[PDB]
Amino acid sequence: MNTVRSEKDSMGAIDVPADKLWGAQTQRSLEHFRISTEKMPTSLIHALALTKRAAAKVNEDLGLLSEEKASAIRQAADEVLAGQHDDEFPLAIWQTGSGTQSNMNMNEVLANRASELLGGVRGMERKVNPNDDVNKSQSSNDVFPTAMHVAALLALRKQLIPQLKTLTQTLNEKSRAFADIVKIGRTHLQDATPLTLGQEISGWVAMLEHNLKHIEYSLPHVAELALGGTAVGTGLNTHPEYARRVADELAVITCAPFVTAPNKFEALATCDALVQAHGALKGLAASLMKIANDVRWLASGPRCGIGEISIPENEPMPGKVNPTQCEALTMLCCQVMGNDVAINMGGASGNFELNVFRPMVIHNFLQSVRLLADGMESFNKHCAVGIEPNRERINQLLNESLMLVTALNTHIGYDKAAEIAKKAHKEGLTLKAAALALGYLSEAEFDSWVRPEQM
Amino acid sequence: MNTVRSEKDSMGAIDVPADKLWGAQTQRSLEHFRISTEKMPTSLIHALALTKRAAAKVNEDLGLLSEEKASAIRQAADEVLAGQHDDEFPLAIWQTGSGTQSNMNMNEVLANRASELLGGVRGMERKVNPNDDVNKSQSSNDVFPTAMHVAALLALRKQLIPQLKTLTQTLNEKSRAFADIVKIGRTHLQDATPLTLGQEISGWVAMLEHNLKHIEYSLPHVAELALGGTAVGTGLNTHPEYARRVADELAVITCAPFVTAPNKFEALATCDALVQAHGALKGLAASLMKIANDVRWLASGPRCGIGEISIPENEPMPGKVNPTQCEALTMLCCQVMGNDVAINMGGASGNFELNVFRPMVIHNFLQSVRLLADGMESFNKHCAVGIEPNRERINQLLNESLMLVTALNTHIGYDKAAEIAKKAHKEGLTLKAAALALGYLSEAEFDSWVRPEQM
Amino acid sequence: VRSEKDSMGAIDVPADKLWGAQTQRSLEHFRISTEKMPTSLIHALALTKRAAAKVNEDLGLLSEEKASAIRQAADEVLAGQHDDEFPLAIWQTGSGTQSNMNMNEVLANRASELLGGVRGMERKVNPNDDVNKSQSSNDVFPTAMHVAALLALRKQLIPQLKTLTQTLNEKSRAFADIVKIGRTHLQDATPLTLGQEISGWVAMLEHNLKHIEYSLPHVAELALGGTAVGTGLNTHPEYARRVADELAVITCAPFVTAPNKFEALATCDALVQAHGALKGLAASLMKIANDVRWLASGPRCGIGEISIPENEPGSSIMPGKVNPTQCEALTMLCCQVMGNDVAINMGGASGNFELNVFRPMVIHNFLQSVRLLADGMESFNKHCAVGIEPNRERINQLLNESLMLVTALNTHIGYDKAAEIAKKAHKEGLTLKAAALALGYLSEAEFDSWVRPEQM
Amino acid sequence: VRSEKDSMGAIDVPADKLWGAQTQRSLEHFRISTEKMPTSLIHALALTKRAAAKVNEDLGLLSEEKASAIRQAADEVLAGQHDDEFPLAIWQTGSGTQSNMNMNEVLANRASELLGGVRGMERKVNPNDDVNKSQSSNDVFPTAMHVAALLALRKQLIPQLKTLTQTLNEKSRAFADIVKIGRTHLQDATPLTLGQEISGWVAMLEHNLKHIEYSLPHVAELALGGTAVGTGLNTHPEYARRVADELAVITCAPFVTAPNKFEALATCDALVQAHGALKGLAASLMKIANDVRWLASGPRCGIGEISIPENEPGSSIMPGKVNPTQCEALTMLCCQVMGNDVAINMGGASGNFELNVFRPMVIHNFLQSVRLLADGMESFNKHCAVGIEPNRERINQLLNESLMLVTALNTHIGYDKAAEIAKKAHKEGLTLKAAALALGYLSEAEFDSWVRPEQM
Repeated sequence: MNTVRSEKDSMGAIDVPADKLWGAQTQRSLEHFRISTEKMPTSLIHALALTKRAAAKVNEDLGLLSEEKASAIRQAADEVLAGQHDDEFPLAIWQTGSGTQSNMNMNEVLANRASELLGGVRGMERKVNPNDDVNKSQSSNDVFPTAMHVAALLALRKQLIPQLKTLTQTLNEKSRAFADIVKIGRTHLQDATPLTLGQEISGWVAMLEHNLKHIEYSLPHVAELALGGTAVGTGLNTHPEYARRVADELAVITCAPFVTAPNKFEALATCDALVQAHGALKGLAASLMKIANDVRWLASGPRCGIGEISIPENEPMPGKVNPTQCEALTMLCCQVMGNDVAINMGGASGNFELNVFRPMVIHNFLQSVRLLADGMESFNKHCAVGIEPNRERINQLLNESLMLVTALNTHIGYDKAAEIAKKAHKEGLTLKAAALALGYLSEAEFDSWVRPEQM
Repeated sequence: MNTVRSEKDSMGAIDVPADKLWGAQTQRSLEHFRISTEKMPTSLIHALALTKRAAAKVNEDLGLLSEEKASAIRQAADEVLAGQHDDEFPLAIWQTGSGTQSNMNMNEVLANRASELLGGVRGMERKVNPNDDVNKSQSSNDVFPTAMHVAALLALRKQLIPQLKTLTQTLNEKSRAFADIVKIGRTHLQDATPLTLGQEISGWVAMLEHNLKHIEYSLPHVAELALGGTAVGTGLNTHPEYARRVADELAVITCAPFVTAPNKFEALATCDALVQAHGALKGLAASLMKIANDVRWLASGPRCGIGEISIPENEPMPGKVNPTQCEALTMLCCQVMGNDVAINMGGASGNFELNVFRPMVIHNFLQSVRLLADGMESFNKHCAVGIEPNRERINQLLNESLMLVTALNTHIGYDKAAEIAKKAHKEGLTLKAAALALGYLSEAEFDSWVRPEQM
Repeated sequence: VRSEKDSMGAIDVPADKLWGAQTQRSLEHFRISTEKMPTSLIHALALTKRAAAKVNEDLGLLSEEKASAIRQAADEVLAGQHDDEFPLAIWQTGSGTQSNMNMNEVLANRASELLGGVRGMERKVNPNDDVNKSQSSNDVFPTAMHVAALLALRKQLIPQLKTLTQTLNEKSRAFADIVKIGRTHLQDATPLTLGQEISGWVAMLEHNLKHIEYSLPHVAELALGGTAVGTGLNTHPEYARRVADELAVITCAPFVTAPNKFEALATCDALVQAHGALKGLAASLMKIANDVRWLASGPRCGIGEISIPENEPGSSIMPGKVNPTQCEALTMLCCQVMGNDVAINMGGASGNFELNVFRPMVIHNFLQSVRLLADGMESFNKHCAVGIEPNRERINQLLNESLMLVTALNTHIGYDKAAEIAKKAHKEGLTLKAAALALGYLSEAEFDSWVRPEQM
Repeated sequence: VRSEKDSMGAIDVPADKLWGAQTQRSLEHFRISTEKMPTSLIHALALTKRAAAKVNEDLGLLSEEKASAIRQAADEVLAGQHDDEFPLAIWQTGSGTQSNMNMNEVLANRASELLGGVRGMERKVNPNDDVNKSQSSNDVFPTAMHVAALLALRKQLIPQLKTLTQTLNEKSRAFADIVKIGRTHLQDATPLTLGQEISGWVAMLEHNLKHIEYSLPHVAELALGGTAVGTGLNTHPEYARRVADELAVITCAPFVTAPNKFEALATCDALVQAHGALKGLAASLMKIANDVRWLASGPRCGIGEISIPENEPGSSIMPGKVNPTQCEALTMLCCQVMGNDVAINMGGASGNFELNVFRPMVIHNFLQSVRLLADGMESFNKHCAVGIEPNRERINQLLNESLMLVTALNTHIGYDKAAEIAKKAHKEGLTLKAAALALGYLSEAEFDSWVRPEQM
């Protein structure tokens, strides 16, 4: 729409597209921060709306906001949550480090929309004020950190954790099924003593179980909300019960154990909870990286690789099955590792009463949660559930290896066993061929003595 | 549009939305790689089209493609370049590590579109084939790396460099203007010997000039194109003149010094040129980080900070002017540092004949180029061009410092000078007050002897 | 020299040294840089050998004579008697096989002497057959890494963290009544007490402690008993739990046998995770150190709200210039921990099948970070934090110089009017009061009674 | 002990040591970890003092007697006579003030003895007044950093890089005729010669060399002469160029005076950049090392296309198990360089106003990376690369075992038919020929004449 609407702020009047619900400040920012393409994530946008919704409810309970104005704001917020205004937040991540502009973006959209809900119009003659009504008892300084933690905790709890548990269950099932399949071990990439495929996969399982616990230990710190500290953490200009009540309201509507941060100065001056929580994520990224690599190497082939297992072929060189799911997963794992550095740099750069590296920190954090959750979901349904062992290939490899000589020790002694091993290795023979060439035992004895199942 | 079109590939038939120009493979990928929100950058998409356009022209010149089919493909490519099909590439960055799926995405869109251009229809009865016609003489393996370098070089040359030069010119102008303004130096954050504001800004200037040269040194390696190496770099299934001709065509249509890579094995097996080029970028990120910080600290205030300079107030606590432009710039600088780690990890993970961490590498690389270019453009026009010195504040600071005592040495000796310095420091006085209290000189002599302009 | 030998033949080793043929061979094959195994890792490896000897003896696998000799030789390493006996570089075999053999040879040679025997090929104690009994480099090195890591965190890092926290806690309490100007985006903002600001530093350190403590249980899991590939082939069924108990006994740390030996050998997951908590602490310390040095900047042209002890001599003619050296040392080592994290992440992500072979590098970085953080906190504490003092005059001067206090006037005069004097003060370069009085909007008496900074 | 003193008073220093009061005071204030200044940096700092003495003498600022004594003392440091005289930790003042004083005191004390004088407060040469004449820690440390950096890259890193390149170049030439199976996404792909594959490694190293060479000119710029804040206050107008010339003369490296002293003191930009080229080299080496060890995996259940020298002894009963130890050492140090880059980036981005105070940490990481890469290439070269040999039988077995060769049949039989035998071979577990013959689509003679792998 070409038609503009004149809105204004302390700096003056500016044209805003008539069909949009934002105001003067959102428009100024839009024109001042034309940097790249990254905008606020939908999960962050919704957490911002949830925060405003909680503040409105509590402001009402304290008699700071009229029931009508408060219910209108609460209703406009629900529409945002319902995904009806996704097009109303055009601000880039690369804005003011406190996220002030996005806070104002939400204030204006909810003010203009709540006005209409009250039978009013959007624009300078609206019924609900962005600052006085929607931003009542708040500050960008304590609102953005609160929205960051709301989004972070819900994404970990609702997206990440469930997917982690599912993959764990799948691998655990595979572990039990392939428990009797003995295969050759590999240390340093060299042939080593045997182990069952099931024991090897149980390693992947335990890795995932351990990761779940570390992620869980990081949750309580993220559950601490900064809401109530206002500008510098002192809580100047708020009701003494506000902080506690707003945390309770949030916990109630989200069903997540949110609590008000015991120390508001720590809450506003740092992103510590997120720096630490992401530490657990880079840990999971390292574990997934290893699992994905094992999968693609074990499935490499079909003729000139390892080929011990087969994975589902998901897209259309006959046996050439590229491990695409493993490639997407390993790629996003590198991404999480980089995001950690950006997060650490931003987290270590706080100055005095406020850390102003927040949009970047939440941008990286929520991306890692999406990548990990979706990555595990994809890898699980398109690869993990269909992993199958190539029994013929596994057996062939076992029998062609020199690593089984050890079973001859108790029968013919170490020196003769080592001799057979040396002969086979020098002559390019199998242990059985070398053993028979030497005449140290019959084929029947070899077949009876070397049972890889007793490894 | 709910209506589907049945398309098919080696794996079978699949429904594709009737209103879209993609095919069966793009549809399968879409459904298999539902991971996060990152899709191919527009600059990468256009570079892919440019590559296909060059291959078509050359295939024609070699009599491998009919003039009509080749011109149709060339015309469809131009529409992509014109921005008419931005909605035709829905594939995530998190796909097959070779970028095979996006290569196929371009093949199908151009095949279906060129068909229509020839009076034909889109779908299984199209006139132009994705594989046989559009992907003629190519492989995803050598096409994606080529598209990566095309995008990379053009973004550096057309976006990054020009903005760097502009900021440099602005600071250079500011350097000359404030050449006579003496201010107090700061080492370790402590008051130090004086220097002009202009000398201090000249440091920023030289930093930018040096960065320009490093970025320039990285260009020739990025200019090397992999096109012609095909699957493993041997150039199997191509015309002996192909590689050279396709590089010449690209150079001609883009006006960039593109050359065919002397070693195709290095070109396909690694992202080395990009790992190195990004090294120069993380260097510029470090330099910009320092310049931005100096700017915000020097402008901190208005009463309780340093306040030596004033910057343009771009948005609507009277003198409270938040350095938002500096905050956006410092944030994106951390981002570039993280992108470097993700890039290094992907670049070091090649295996044998092909590196399969490409989409992630180009995703991070192009983001850093956008952030740096746009960041400098924004910082320059919304801050750098309006930097002004607070002469009164600067002078006040100079006169209140103990660092000017050194000018008394040649007149009254070191011991008396050091005595005055100690008195002022212990008693919280100014050098002049301490000097007069002691009676070592008159105010007229002090005013004549301590001339900060001769620092 | 002396002549020792192995399967590849003989090689001359300096007679005055206790290491053998394999250590000598490695010394010539891995001549990379100057980094060697740190003492804490050498001790952990010795402790691991000591525990293996006791258990092997208990299981009737080793003779009491040999077992006691091995433990005695091991106690001498812990006592610092053989530091010069471990010359191997960090940059060796990814499994730490070299260092495992270096310990086996040194321990076997010395254990021979202790038994009336001699060092060298005539020795009474066999490095492979005796000292390395029931073990493998694959499960021994990872065990040594966890022992060194858990003990370093418990005995060095945590105590120093607590101490620094107690110190900062005393300071916040002491300065609970000093009101100062707040700063957001580096700009003047609303007031807060110096004590409140310091309490933020305290809360940060307290949170970090619980974070570090959450990483300990995974690091306490030992690989010993997993043997070559994790199966435990060639070990007594009780070996794994017994050696874990023994180690817990002699170190007084809660070590346990890893529930899954495959995960224990194929990865360095516990350290990748534990190090996550450490880089988190590094980010926090960086912020604290920066606040301190910025607040102490000056003496005349900075912020100068606090003073810190001057530890280094200064120029006679330049009194007042006190460089925040401890802050510089701390910020530098913090950048180091961040880099160490990346190196560890890459190694931790690079395991293949049954064994991760990036171990010496991983432990090298991990132990360095613990060392840096522990000593860094101690130094910063004793040489800086304990001596943080406020420059009360400077703090008040800035407080009464800012326009931020105009908010108190709003409750006593219309927003626009209160803002009016603020505009004048700002534009004329006057203070809030001077502007208020000149504008005739109030008297000195009522102004002073309205603008109470101690009431936030 | 001996009693030395400074502005803060006196302090006892061990009599058998040449350092003074400030070094002794720092030794007690900066007790952090175990990292000290590396020899190359100590030498660079001595060289810097040597050059400053000659120039000061030439300008008539220092007496020939004192100037020559200072240079002689400096030559003794280069000769390794005083390594034990520099005990200061890396984790000190961000400007490297301590180490600058450590050198001044050691040099002054020794220069006194050299002049018939004595060490201690009775010395004839003053550390501050003489050895540090016309200088400042602010411009001396950055200069020492560049001297150490440029020389390390030129004398150690580059020669080793070239050598390793020449070796790999010989190998590719030698194996130019050995056809092997290609691998993309880890899957069997079209053929390429072993020599072509190795040529990729060569091209990578050659590109890295030009990249490293592009970073040298910026590192060659010296800060000496900028003095305290970059203005050059208290220096003779020709001092900066003269000392730069002197240094170029004695080191034989192309050092020049930094065009802009403000950029030189306020940043570590040249090293942040130069290190970018180094992490690039680290990424390349990582890939090369991984290819080598994967290609040599086995002996029976891996790829086994090549064999590499067995440098460490092995179990008698386990012949064939040759762990790629040099590859493990190289991959580990590569992860290290990546981490070092992050630490340097953080320090390089943290400068404030006139001086960057994250220097000791930056140079600590930079010199370590050069050290790791240089020694790493040497070790990998002599102990691995020179001995890379192909397992021709294994290579052919895999080649004739893959279905990838069916492409040659297409030109002699319809796509679908050629694909038909491929389907059967794959499904039945047969080879291309066995399937082709069993399907009766051709005879052994014509098959063998059509499938020529040596013709790509």
